[PDB]
Amino acid sequence: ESADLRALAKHLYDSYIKSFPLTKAKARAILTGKTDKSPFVIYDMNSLMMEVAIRIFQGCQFRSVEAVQEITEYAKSIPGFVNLDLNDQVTLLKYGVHEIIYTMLASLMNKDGVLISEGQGFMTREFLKSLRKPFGDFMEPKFEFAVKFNALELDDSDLAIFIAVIILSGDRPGLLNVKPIEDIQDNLLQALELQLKLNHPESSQLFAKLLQKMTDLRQIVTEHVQLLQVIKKTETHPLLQEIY
Amino acid sequence: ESADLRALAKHLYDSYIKSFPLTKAKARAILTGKTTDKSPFVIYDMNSLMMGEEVAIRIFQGCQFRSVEAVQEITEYAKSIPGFVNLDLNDQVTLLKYGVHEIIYTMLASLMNKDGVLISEGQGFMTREFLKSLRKPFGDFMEPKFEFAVKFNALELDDSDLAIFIAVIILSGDRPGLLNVKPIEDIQDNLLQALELQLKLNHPESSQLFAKLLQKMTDLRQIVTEHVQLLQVIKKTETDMSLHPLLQEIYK
Ligand SMILES: CCCCCCOc1ccc(C(=O)N[C@H](C(=O)O)C(C)C)cc1
Repeated sequence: ESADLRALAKHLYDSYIKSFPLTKAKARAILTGKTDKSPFVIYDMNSLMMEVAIRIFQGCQFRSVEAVQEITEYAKSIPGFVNLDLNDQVTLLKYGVHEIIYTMLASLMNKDGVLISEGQGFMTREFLKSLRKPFGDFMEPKFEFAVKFNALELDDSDLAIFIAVIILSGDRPGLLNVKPIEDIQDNLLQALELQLKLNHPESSQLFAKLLQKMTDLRQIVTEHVQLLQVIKKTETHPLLQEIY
Repeated sequence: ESADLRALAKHLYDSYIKSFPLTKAKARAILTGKTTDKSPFVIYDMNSLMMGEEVAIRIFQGCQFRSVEAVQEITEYAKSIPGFVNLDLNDQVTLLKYGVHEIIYTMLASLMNKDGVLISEGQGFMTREFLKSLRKPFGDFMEPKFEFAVKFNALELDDSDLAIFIAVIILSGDRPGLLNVKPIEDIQDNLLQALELQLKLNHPESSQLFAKLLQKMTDLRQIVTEHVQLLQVIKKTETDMSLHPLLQEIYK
């Protein structure tokens, strides 16, 4: 029934808006859209100031922890999610949040850099590439993914449903009851397909193209966690370890 | 029009049957009760292994050979995909380089069940437990392929579905280093329309099978990525082990 599918779409859109402060629509206005208060631009060490690589890294960590809580709130609004086994809800968020972070990060990126701090700042791609060894390879693969992903020209109403699809995967390790998860994801996939078909009537197979982006996305996450483990041999703040 | 898409699907199934000597139909026939006109000989230990005729490397070289053959069969198939041989020659190479192992592991699932895998064009059957028990790191080689295959075969796809899916894999366009992405995209969009119709027609009760199948491309990518890491280990522990130049060229 096309009626519960669009009820589902609107529901997810509304809660996406509620949960995530900076929407793609707003970010685009600030980015390549040329809006009311341009972002402060960080393009070098001097602009940054107004111990670099580490403090940038730690700032990204702070932001990612905030993002985990926004994503968590959003997840609990996906119909059926809270009714799942509690351990499974934890497992889904645990393995899903990285994929979602980089997906949503794309909304704040163009080929030349990324919005930071509620959209108040813009950090250039080239500046990020110029960071001391380990740290300069951090964001580059995320930029490469973002350019490809942004070529799809999704809006927030599309992204809301896609994010929900990622969360309800089914193949996360250690899941206790895979069936209701895949049943919910089947429904979200139906709602996503219909959404892209209505929202983007002239973009053939947009649904298929979007699902294929998950392949690059998961590689990116795998490579990132690999990198994350290498900085445990670079610099090796009490209660702070624990927070992160 | 739906009709053009059916004709494309028929052409691809046809080319598939002509390119790949052991179909899923035949493999499932061998694996199940079924056709007991050609029951396979089963390899589950060393002694049965020599009846069928180091132990771990010999099997690995046997498997390298099957890889180089599979690259040929896949290349012959790729040529049948409408538009493929018209592409920039460099992009033909790139598509094959990145597509070949994702296809090999897709098709390998057709030859597997939870218990083992068909070998030697279906004349033999090698146990999953036997493979797992191989020395060193050779025992870790096939196990994630089995894990994928038991999940992949739960989609209950047949050869007519697989023919189009395998073409979609080849014509990716998010492949690294492609010169002209647009014509590749146009071909894949046709192939995807063809695949979506095929699944809706062949599996009308199977909800969102199309999406579920596309999601499996994530599993394939991860299998390849892990398999490459395992090979880098093998070549450094066994300095006397030889990898085929074709395969070396595919890997980076
Ligand atoms: C497309 C036809 C599929 C034939 C299936 C062959 O079964 C295989 C299963 C595994 C492998 C495999 O991992 N080969 C490796 C590779 O090519 O990197 C190594 C052994 C050469 C090769 C073949």
